[PDB]
Amino acid sequence: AHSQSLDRLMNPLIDQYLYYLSKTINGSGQNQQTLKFSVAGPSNMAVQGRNYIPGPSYRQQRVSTTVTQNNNSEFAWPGASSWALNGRNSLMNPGPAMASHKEGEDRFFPLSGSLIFGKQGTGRDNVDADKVMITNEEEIKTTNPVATESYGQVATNHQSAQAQAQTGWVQNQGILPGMVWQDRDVYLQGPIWAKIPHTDGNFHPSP
Amino acid sequence: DGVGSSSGNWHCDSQWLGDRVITTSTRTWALPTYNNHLYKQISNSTSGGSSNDNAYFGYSTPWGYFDFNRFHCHFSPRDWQRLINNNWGFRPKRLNFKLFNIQVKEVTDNNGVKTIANNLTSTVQVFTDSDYQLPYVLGSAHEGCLPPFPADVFMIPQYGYLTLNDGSQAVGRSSFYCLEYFPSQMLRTGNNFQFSYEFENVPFHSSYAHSQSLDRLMNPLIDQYLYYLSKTINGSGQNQQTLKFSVAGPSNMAVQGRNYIPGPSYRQQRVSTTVTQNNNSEFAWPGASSWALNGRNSLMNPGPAMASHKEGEDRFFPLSGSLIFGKQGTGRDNVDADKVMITNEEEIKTTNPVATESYGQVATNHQSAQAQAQTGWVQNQGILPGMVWQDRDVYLQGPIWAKIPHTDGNFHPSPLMGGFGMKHPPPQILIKNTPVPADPPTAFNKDKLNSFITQYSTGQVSVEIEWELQKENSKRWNPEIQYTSNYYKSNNVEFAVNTEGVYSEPRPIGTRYLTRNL
Amino acid sequence: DGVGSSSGNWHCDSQWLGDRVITTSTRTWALPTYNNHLYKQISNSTSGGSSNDNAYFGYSTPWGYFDFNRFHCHFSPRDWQRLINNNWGFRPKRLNFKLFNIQVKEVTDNNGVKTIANNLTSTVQVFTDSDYQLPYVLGSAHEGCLPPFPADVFMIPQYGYLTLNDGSQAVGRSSFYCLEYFPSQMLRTGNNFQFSYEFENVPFHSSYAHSQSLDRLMNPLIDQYLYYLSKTINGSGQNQQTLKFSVAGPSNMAVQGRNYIPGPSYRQQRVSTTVTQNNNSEFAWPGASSWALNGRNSLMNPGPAMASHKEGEDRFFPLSGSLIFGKQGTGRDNVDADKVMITNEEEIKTTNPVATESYGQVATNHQSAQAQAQTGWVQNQGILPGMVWQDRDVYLQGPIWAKIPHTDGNFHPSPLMGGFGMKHPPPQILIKNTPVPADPPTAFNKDKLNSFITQYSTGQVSVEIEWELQKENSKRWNPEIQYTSNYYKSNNVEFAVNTEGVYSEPRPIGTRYLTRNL
Repeated sequence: AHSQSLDRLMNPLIDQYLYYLSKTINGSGQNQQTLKFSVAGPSNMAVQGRNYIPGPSYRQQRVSTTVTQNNNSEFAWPGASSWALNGRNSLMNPGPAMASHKEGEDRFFPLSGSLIFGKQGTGRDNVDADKVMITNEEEIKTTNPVATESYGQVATNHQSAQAQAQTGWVQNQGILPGMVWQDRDVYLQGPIWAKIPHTDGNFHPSP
Repeated sequence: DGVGSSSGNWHCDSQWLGDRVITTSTRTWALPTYNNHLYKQISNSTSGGSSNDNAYFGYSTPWGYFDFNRFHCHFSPRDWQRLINNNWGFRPKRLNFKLFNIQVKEVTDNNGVKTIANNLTSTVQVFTDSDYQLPYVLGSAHEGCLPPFPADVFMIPQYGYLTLNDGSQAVGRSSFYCLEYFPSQMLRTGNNFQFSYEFENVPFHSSYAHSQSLDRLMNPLIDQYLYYLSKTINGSGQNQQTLKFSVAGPSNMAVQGRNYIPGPSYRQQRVSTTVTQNNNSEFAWPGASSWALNGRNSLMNPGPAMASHKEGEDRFFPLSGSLIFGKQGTGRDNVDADKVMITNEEEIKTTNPVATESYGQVATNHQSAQAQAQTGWVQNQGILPGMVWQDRDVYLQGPIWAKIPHTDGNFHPSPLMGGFGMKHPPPQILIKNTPVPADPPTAFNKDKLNSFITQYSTGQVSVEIEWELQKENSKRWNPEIQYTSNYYKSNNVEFAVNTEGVYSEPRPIGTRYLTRNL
Repeated sequence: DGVGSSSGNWHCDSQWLGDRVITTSTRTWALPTYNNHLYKQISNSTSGGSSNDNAYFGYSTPWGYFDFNRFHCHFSPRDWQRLINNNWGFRPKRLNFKLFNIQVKEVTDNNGVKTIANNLTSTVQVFTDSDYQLPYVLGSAHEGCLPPFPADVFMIPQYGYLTLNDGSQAVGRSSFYCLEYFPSQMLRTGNNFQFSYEFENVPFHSSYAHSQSLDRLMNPLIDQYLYYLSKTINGSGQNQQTLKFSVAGPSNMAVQGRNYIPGPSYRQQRVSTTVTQNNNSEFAWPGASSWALNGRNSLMNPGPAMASHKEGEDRFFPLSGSLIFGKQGTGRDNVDADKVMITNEEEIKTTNPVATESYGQVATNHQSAQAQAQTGWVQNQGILPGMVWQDRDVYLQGPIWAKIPHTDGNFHPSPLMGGFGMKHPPPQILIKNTPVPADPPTAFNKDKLNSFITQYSTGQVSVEIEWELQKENSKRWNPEIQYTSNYYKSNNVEFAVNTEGVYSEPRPIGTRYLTRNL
């Protein structure tokens, strides 16, 4: 695992010599506008600049092992992230390696984004949640985004005196130069290798 | 050796060979005593920290470190001008570091009067972490660098690191590093320290612009042998439908086919340096592009390198997508826009999309006799095979390198802020002056000694780097753009000292003037 | 050599080879002046001592000594975890000691203000007692050890010894040792001391538990070909007597015959950590197992290594038979049970009898038609040929070795507290800073000079030990138990520094996790 996260790479004692835009509003009231800048420092992290960013994400639906917290409906197939190839919708099982849950919340797991193993003598079909073995990916929380959460947020429009700044959600983010991620973990029950299909190109051909 | 013999000479010169530069520097440093020889478990809960995005947990150490990795440390404004005007690219090769002429001083403060005396037997202990077994602070661009002007004496910054946390609490994977637990070299006055380092192969930083854009790669005289769909409508009126095709040619460019496409984009909010053109509201945090990691929203500072503005409009800049430098004597907080130095990224307009604009446009739906063709906007585009981009530019004030985090995979590990990413960057040099305790009590006591002598040390550092150059081969006819000092008279000289003795850099100096063909 | 050249570098690392470990450590020490350069004949009559069991007589010396023989001195919590999880046994091989970077300071206290100045000509004198001609203090587990955390500065403890006495008076066989009467090495700043030592062959400490107990050594599927007396009674009623025999087998174990028996036992009193389950009275001294020597009752602390409790009952522990450690900042006297760290011996339940229970039961009398068979309890059992036991376990906080007293005979001279018993342990290093007298009077005087300069010294110690390892060969299928840091979040990190800079070890760490077959 990693003993420090990706968004804390920094000396907590020292300031940065780079600024950010702290205040866009002079004060309350009309025609109050100014650009104030501030040194990014230990007091306000998460606004500092940094050389690297977390790995790519393809969002999964969140479903809780606690029964009542889930919705009452069939969202299994309909509400699931898929990828279509030649008119066929292939449900997206284990996709980009992503933290299964955030912080200390283990109640939920990604719909299709986790490995599920059966226990000994487990039935074939309609097995209860206790007889399956659900795998926990949380070791990668440092370098990888959570599977059930948006990668980030982007501005939709140009602001102006008339137009307010509006930002939309990034559900999937393919790559950016400067991204850093980790691969999905290895188990006793999991496969040792795979075959990289013979093709013109592939990116990071780790299964 | 001895007290009365100097440990080393001052060597500040820089020698320009044909393909290679060697820049030596020498400074005077002063090292205080940090944390009273303690490790204090710093966390947000110590002071404030009421926001989860600002939560942190870590340790502060008595040790201190040398950060020389800004460019102004190793280059004078003239050696930088000579560099960027005559050369297409560069990169470091070797590094050599020296500590010498160490002096350790005792301070006694009594009745408010204080006498600084010299301790000849005291030591200072310094080690380089070669195996990268410690949290690497340097690549984060924090203050504490060797001053840009060789006559300044600088304090050595305190070392400290952060580890995992849940809020302010420590998670079981948190690590604690005792720096005393490493082999170090203990130096008295008359001892000197040195080590050498060889940079691993890094691609040349490209200091050039492009003399032609990415969407004009073509012979303007000649047509293409490939067609496009020019006309989907026979004429006005009902049931008028046809597919007409046309040769893509000089008359209608931007519809031609082409082998390559611009680099990826993550949109930034646009904000104008003119005050009234901006909106009246607080959009700074709310309207800013961020990336969330483990429930924390990390605002996205310098992201994919992207043109800051379009065409001849300099009024605006991306909210978080540009580097901002302070001028000399600039305040800490709520600084006006005139005292900050905003950096201009427009040199990459050719290969890169504008930071504040959409990458493009995509069709939303299938058209039909009933359904009209509808297209949505692409705010972010990750990559496509066939994309081409350039990295963010290098400055005098900006960082030289960074450390590529050790991980299963990374794509194009060039630092988003700038410089040369390296798996094994030049190691951290940590320095501490060893504790000398005050008089112990006579009767033995189990407890550790918390009373020490107030003390500090002083010396000189020499840092020489060997750089590899890529010379301009250009066959261009007309003259290049170069970096100049404007001739008009002024009260002061740029990149020169003030009347009070203050050294100030007037403007940030990019690396990209010379041009090459795209 | 000289004042301005360092005597030695700081070397704290530890290198893990296959069969061997080498753990280097380096600390900073401070040595005061003890007893005003005097030998003061300490005895109980100086203060209190109204009980004959507490009677003592001895001498206190100005000298001081290095005690490094706890385990936490030489091992970090990570190097200990790496040790005990991967290895069955270990033992020391070589030892190497160094003193370097010595500094001697003069203190002048006038008008309450005090100035600490450096004496370049002063000496400190240090010798190792190689021939064991001095009373050996180290093996008694007294405080004064090298701190567990490398960043602490520690005081050197005062040396002193005890001799024979009758009450507080001195018996004619009492010995007096003048420490000045030994050859020593005098060191100024610029001198360094070192010596090497080779541990004599000691059996590997066994760091393992047993995967099967002593009373189950058997094939559970198969019968024994040996019989026992199953039935002494024909049936109920008068004159019903017969001898019936039965094959000892899986149906009735604990009646089978077996080749070996558990180790010896000396019973301890049982006391519960739950308050109300203990009796209401003072049983601490009165109800405690002791051993009397020459009219003195010496309470029996850590005696034969014995399982502290039985089965899944942890509520209770033996009165004096367990090691008790204090937590960080624990008071001296009348400390509550939560601040002490009580050690758990249950790993030896297989080969050893429970400390609080009888070894067994024996017949008291001969039965007959008139006399019933009567059996008494065995409280203590010395030895029997065919017994098998194990030694008490090793910890981070516990002593590494001891000195086997020189005597005609000893049985299994492994220290009752723990560690490696040795006839010739690593020698004592005694250190003293030589007296510098104040100005003598002009006229000659017969008397010795009682006026000296207040003075102390400082330096660094390096202690490296070479350890020999016994690797796990286990063919076990299922996974072992290991030592882990529990993952759950907490305000602090275990075995890490506090917010005030205090280093604290949360829990005692035994050596026995891996298992072997009995």
